[PDB]
Amino acid sequence: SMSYTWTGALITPCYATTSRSASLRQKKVTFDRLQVLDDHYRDVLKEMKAKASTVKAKLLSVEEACKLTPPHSARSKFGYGAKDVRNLSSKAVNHIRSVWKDLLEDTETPIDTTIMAKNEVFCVQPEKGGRKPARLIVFPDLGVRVCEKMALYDVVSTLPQAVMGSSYGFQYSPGQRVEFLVNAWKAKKCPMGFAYDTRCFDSTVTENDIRVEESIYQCCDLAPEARQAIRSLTERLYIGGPLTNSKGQNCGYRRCRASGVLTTSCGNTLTCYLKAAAACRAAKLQDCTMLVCGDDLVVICESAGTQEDEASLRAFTEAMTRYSAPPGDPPKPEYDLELITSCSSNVSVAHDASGKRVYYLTRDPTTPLARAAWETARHTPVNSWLGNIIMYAPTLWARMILMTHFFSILLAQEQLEKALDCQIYGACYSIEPLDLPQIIQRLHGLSAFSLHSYSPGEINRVASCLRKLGVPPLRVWRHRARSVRARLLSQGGRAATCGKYLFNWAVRTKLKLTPIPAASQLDLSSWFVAGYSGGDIYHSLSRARPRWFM
Ligand SMILES: O=C(O)/C=C/c1ccc(NC(=O)C2(NC(=O)c3ccc4c(C5CCCCC5)c5n(c4c3)CC(=O)Nc3ccccc3-5)CCCC2)cc1
Repeated sequence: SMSYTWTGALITPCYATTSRSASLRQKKVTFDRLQVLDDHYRDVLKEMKAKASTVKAKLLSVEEACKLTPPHSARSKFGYGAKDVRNLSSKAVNHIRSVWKDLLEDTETPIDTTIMAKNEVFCVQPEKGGRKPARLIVFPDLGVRVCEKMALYDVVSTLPQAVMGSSYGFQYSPGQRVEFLVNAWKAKKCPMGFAYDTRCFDSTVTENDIRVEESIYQCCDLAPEARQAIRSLTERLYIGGPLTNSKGQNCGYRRCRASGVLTTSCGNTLTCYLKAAAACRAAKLQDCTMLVCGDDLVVICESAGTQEDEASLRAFTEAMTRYSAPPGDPPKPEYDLELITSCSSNVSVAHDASGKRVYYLTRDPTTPLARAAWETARHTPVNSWLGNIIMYAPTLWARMILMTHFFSILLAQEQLEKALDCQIYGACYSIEPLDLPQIIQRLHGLSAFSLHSYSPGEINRVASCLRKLGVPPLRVWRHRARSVRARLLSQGGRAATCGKYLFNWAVRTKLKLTPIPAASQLDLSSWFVAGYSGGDIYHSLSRARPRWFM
């Protein structure tokens, strides 16, 4: 069937990509899907189902589901918003209950969704190709979004790791992911790797793909109500349904993956993994290691020679294509792990304070920097700068520019202690900038505060990137950080820990850094469990057993 059908009603709103370029995107993501399954696909599917059988998932309470709702979550069309839900307002609660009862009783009626153009901020690039048409966001009403959590949050948290094991991308902290890739690359006698990119993955996702995904969730130990909810949600929401613009007008219909549902990450990860595992077999790739993050895929296998490797890669692509997962740019085999780019990241290595090698993830800074510039300019609700600080803590750019710029701003506005909302693997997080050292130590380790000996290639990328954006050079940043550090130190408590640890790089005479004792009390049990992009999940950072001297 067609991924989408349209009435012609415009996608209305509520550089930053806008609702103007929405029509250009619509044309790309709209097509009939052709899918042919085989025994390899069927086999891998049964192996996945067997691992799912071991999962037991629990039904979440209305209360449990509510607390998971982000405070700025899109308001319901039934007269309540995120605040009411979180507060367990009698109105919100009663509607949620009715929504639930309706999933338990109605098994066929399509549930309405809202289509919107995501206003993501990207850099002004006049050189290469074209100014990217805006990504689409499809989502049900807040009450449905709450019911999704009751029935499937435990499934989407537990099941992907049970099924995929170490191949599951979102189970890893940045350091863990790096360690996984390095060990896998080292594990091969003669390693070869590649990244496989799918052209509009969400659109290539068929209704059968969605039915197979439910067939996996149905292997869990579920409460009969959870079981029904999943059945009804698959039929009425996940396989497709009508599209409505922000102005209440009917836009058309969907028969592919909805980008803003709880099952988007999980479902996409499962689907991609299924197809890829099957395609590996079709291409006869030897000793495969996969790493899957939604639609993003990386394969590290044993090389069989440059000509053979290129051939098996075409084989893989042909199978993926038959399964309805064709590529954007066709895959290229790499024989350096640093050379594999996935989720825009790439492996780099630096040295610690004692000279030991340290692998870390990096990326080109152009987009994180431009988005940060947009954010300093206009008060955005959710802050990419803080997420990039967390994710790319060991990187040269995050330390020298992001940390320096934003810490001086919080000093100026006397707002170090004020919590901010940022993103980690699709989930929304409330984080106090004063907790950044503890968070960093727990996701990257002490070395993150004392990395040096950066590669000439990374230094140059950073240097160039600064030049093209009109950002002062790295020496200017060292001067500024020396001051930011001085001010943070003269404030004690967490502020001085930010000074000492985050800005140890800016001082010629480096301090010996010992572990932060309060870092152990940080509960990050919900942090690197799973991916929830479009999932509408919120976690406020909490601290189990606080000592007085802190
Ligand atoms: O010695 C040498 O050889 C050179 C020295 C030198 C060169 C330039 C300066 N710049 C400044 O002082 C000012 N800008 C900045 O001190 C500045 C800081 C961060 C900036 C950022 C981002 C960096 C990441 C965090 C968010 C802010 C951008 N731009 C920045 C400019 C340049 C800018 O204006 N906008 C953009 C646009 C896109 C991307 C980045 C930027 C402040 C007053 C006058 C302009 C200072 C010294």
